[PDB]
Order: sequence, then C-alpha cells, then structure tokens
Amino acid sequence: QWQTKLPLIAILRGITPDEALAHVGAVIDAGFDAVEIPLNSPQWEQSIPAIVDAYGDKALIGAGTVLKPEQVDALARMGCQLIVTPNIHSEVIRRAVGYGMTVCPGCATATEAFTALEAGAQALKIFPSSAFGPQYIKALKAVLPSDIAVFAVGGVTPENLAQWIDAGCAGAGLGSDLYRAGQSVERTAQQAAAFVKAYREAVQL
Amino acid sequence: QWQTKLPLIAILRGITPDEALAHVGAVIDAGFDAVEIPLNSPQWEQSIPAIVDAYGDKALIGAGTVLKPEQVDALARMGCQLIVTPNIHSEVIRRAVGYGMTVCPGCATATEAFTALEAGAQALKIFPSSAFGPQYIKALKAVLPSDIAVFAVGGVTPENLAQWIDAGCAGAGLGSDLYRAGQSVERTAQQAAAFVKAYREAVQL
Amino acid sequence: QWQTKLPLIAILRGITPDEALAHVGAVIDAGFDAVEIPLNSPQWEQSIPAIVDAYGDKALIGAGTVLKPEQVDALARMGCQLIVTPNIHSEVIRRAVGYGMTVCPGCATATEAFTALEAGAQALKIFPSSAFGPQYIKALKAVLPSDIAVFAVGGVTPENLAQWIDAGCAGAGLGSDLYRAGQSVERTAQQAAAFVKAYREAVQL
Ligand SMILES: *C(C[C@@H](O)[C@H](O)COP(=O)(O)O)C(=O)O
Ligand SMILES: *C(C[C@@H](O)[C@H](O)COP(=O)(O)O)C(=O)O
Ligand SMILES: *C(C[C@@H](O)[C@H](O)COP(=O)(O)O)C(=O)O
Repeated sequence: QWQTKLPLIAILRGITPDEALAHVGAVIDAGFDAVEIPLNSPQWEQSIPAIVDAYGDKALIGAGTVLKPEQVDALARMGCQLIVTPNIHSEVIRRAVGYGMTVCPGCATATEAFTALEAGAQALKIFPSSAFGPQYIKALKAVLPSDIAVFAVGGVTPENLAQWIDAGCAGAGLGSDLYRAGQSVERTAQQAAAFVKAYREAVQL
Repeated sequence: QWQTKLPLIAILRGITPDEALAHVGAVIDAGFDAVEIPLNSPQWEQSIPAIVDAYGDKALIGAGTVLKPEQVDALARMGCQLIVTPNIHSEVIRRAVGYGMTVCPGCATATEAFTALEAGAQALKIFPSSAFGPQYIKALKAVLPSDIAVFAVGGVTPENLAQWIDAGCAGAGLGSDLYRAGQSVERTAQQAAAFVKAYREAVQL
Repeated sequence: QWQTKLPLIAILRGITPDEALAHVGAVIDAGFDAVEIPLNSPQWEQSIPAIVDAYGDKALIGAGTVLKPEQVDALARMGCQLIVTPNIHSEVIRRAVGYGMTVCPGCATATEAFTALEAGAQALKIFPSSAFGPQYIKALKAVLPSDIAVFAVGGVTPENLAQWIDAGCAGAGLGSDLYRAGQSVERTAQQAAAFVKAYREAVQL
C-alpha cells in the first residue's frame, strides 16, 4: 500500500520560490499529505528545500519530472522524500530507491510498468491517464502484482476521480487541475478542498 | 499466418486446477483451438500440465502472463506450446522461440512491436487494445511487416470482434469477457459459442 | 524550431518510381516543403534519389519507416536530408544525426520520447496520434523541453489539423489522408491544397 493517509499527490508545476510555502500550506491544510514540485519549475532548488523544511514532517515532500540520476543525488541532499517522473528510467528509480525515497515513476504501457518494477518501484504513475482511461488501468491491474499501488496522473478532476478509484487506482497525482502557474493561493485551497472531498466521497461510494 | 484453424485465444485467468479440464473442454468443444492459462492463476503448475495432457493434441495449449525467462523453462517441461505475455521482454521471447513454442507477446506501441519482432516474435498481441481502438492496429499495420499476425487483447467482445478483424487483426485473445474466475462451465460454453459465432460471421461479412 | 517554412510532412506510402516525381511536384507546388517516402514503398531506392535530385533544393526530402542503421547509410548516399520513423531506435537516430540529417522519429509514450531526445532527436513524431488525441500531446508538452518540435502523425485531417496545432504540435505528418497508393496526381494536389489551407487558417485562428 501507499504509506501516506490520503493517496493524492499535489503537483505544483511552475510554482516559484516566493509562492511555494503558501500554496503548499494550502494543499496540506486541506488534507493533502504528498506534494511535489516538478524540476521544470523555476528555481526549484530554492523551493524544494524550503518546503522540506517547513512541511517535511507534515507531508510527503518531493520532486517531479526527475529525468537524470544526478538530480536524484541533489534532491536527496535537499531532503526530498518523494521522486515522481513522467517516464521510466531504471537508474533514476534505482538511485531514488537507494536513498530510501518513495518513488512513483511514470509509465504508459505494460512493458514499461514491469521495467519500473524491476528497477525497484513500489508504486506506478500512469501518465497521461486521460488518453487511456480508467479501463486501461483496470486492464493493467489484471497483470500487475497485487500490492503495486497505481496512480492516475493526467486529466484527473474532482468530478472523475471516482472512476479512477473504481477502476483500481490507489490514488492520483493532480497537476494543472489543482495548480496552474500564477493562480491565487485561494484557488489552490479551493481545488485542494474539492479533490479531498471528491476522494472521501469516492471511498464512501 | 497464425497456424491454428480459428485465430481466437481463450484466456482463463484465475481458473483453478479442479475446474481447468471442464472449462477448457467447453472452449475447445465450441471451436477454440488455442487456450492459455495466465501464470497469475492459482496453482497454474497443476492446471497447465493437466490441460496439455488432456487437450494438447486438440488445441494449442499454453500460458499467459509469462514474465521471467525461468518460467519459460518450466513451461517447456510441462509441454506448453504457446507463450502469451502482457509485455515485451526480449529474453522471454527468445527463450520461448528457442523451444519451438508459439509466442504471442504483448506490446502497445510501434517501438515495442519492433523490439518483439527482433526477439523473434512471429505474432503480436496489442494489449490492452480497448484504450487504443481498431484504428490503432490499422495504423500499426501500415508499418509492420505484412506477414506478422496481430491479435487484439483487452475489451474484445463478440459484438465488437468484427471491427478488430476489419481493422487488420488476424484474431483476438479473450479474457474476462469469455472467462472470469468462478463462473460456471455453462457460462464458458455460452461465451465461447458467442465468440466463435461472431468470428465466423465476421469473416463472412 | 522546425527549420522548414511550413511544418507539414507529406508522407507518400506505397508510391512507385514512375509516379514519384509528379506526386511530389504536386505537394511542393501546393506549399509543402517536407516530403518523405516510406521504405515499405516499392522500389524506394529508385524513387528517393530521383526526388532528391528533382526537388532536394525545393523541399526537405527524405524517407520514412527507417528501421535499420544500414538503411540510414544507404539513404545518406542517396542524398536524403530527412529521416522519419514509426519507432524509437537509438542507433538509427544517432546515425542519422551523425550525417547532419533532420530526424523526426516516432514515439508514443513519455519514456520513449526521452529516449529519442537522448539519442539526439531535435523533433518528435507522436505515432499514431489518433488513438491518443490532442490532449495527449498537450500533456507530453508539459514535460518535454520547450524547444522540442512535436509532430502529430496518424489520423490527422485538414478538418482536425487546427486541434493538433492548438494542443501544441509544431506540425503534422500526413499519410493516407493525403496520399494512398494508386490515387491520381490530381487527388494529391487537392489534398495537399486542403492541408496547406487548413494549416494557414489554423495559425490565423
Ligand atoms: C509527471 C507528469 C505530470 O505532473 C503532468 O503535469 C501531467 O499532469 P496534469 O495533466 O497536469 O494533471 C511528473 O512531472 O513527474
Ligand atoms: C495478456 C493480458 C490479458 O490476458 C488480460 O487478461 C487482458 O484481457 P481481457 O481484458 O481480460 O480480455 C497476458 O496475460 O499474457
Ligand atoms: C511513420 C508512420 C506514418 O507514416 C503512417 O503512415 C501513419 O500515418 P497515417 O495514418 O497514414 O496518416 C513512418 O512511416 O515513419
């Protein structure tokens, strides 16, 4: 199983250092306990260590769009606990695992999923899930080992979250539908509230 | 070409040893001549050699969800004639080919298909086909070598089988829509009859 | 950026040597400045060098369905300037780059795209785009380096071209909807006119 209370990952792509603390505090306040900042965000090497230090003991804090082994090294030193990727790159996964970090790497096919498992991944991100649909994951779950947690990422909304959870997703990574670069802290708190609400109702249902 | 009379693969995921002979006898009686038991089925190393021995000379008998080279070795000894996979793993394919077994490995992209061909695959499984659609295969067939048999697997029904065959599939692997773990032998005979009927009408049309 | 005026690739699959010059002249006359002949076209080693010689200084001329390193070598000698593929094969890409040819290789997942970039690809073909949709590319563009040109190929029409361009595609490769083996030169001029018109209106809009 995913080892954090609520299985939702807040993905804050394009957030800047001066806004990182407020937006992360918003998502955590609303119920999130996993947050990551993509490495294609401006000055991520300022924002990430800041959020680790403010929130590292309140939420699973980490990074996304992690494409090179050497980034894993840098992120470990920053106190990153979580590595999310758009792709399967075996040494990235192996290296992150080697630090005792939680890795949720991104695959899109059966072949790619089993490569990620062989690299030591304990969870999988299906990215982008929107093109494939809930049924894709349901089909993947019929071949994946039972204890592998699958996360839908890509076009997941508070409205459709239910269908991902029904299909067999342990949870979801939420990007643009939760945070787009330059939206208000109030919008972040609104969307994060919506997703937490949608998740809780989904389990109930 | 596929070298079995009717190009449909019966996939009996989660079948138990005590039910294997009856359900396989049902599908074969209805017209199937390829059957496989996924290795994520309980006690598959009891069911598979049993079905090889009862039916090996009446149908192409084998295994699915074959993920490790060492499983191919074990299955060869059991008298498996057919290896089906959800993914492309070159040594699995090479090893199975090396035994003179029929391999139908699972790919989802052009890149993965050409890797499987280079490993010696003579047929391809597109898995899961449902997310992609008939048109996906039609598009893949415009680049694949002409004599490669393509099998749709994933969300194929007796109702939509026609559209897969029209799109260029040589045949289909049928899983949950044919057999779900714990359904009656009578249900297996019903669904297998439906698929054989749908296939025959599809060629006619 | 793509370094040719209009970012549309004419793909003439199955064209024969005796028709190559007329059909290529049609597409170029209509506004195309990239054209390729797939290597699964009959007698491509006659058609390609012919079109390089007639049109090489009027358009980006090259080949598609390039699957083996040794084909790249042969095509270089023929004066091919452009290599298009259905799949990601690192040495094909590296070899073509090594000749100073423009490579637009085909990928379908994030993992495959980053492999192609690491092989030196400066542009990407998403193939087949039709199964995935415009939103797939939009999602891929959120992780790809900003300056990588993405081309939709597979089920692109003059009617839907707009939506690919809106989604973030720098352009498109047009196959069966532009040229099918055995259609008239007049049909090629008609479809090529339609695509150029659709593209120009798309930028305008
Ligand atoms: C994984 C990719 C993911 O973060 C993208 O932003 C797509 O998700 P949305 O469509 O924005 O929800 C990664 O960055 O590691
Ligand atoms: C291939 C995968 C296949 O067997 C799955 O069960 C999906 O098919 P259905 O959706 O059940 O029809 C393999 O096991 O090798
Ligand atoms: C890339 C594949 C492409 O050329 C195929 O023909 C699919 O495109 P259409 O559906 O025909 O538009 C390659 O050949 O390198």
